[PDB]
Amino acid sequence: MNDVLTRVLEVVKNFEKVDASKVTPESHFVKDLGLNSLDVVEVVFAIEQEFILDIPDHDAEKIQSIPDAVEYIAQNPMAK
Repeated sequence: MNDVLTRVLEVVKNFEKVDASKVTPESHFVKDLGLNSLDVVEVVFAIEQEFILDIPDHDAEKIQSIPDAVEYIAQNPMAK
């Protein structure tokens, strides 16, 4: 599902989280340069808006990798 990566990726990239040019397939989030806590919550509220599913709670906390994040959610709407 490109729709998720397009808006989701652009959202964080333009949200002041990190340049997509620096984001790698194995690039780590907070660890490799994740987004602020309060920034992650707001963002989660964004994707959730166009994802028909919340990503907060331990669910969003158990996420450290950038790809693994959009991966689970991407499959959520792509085929729950």
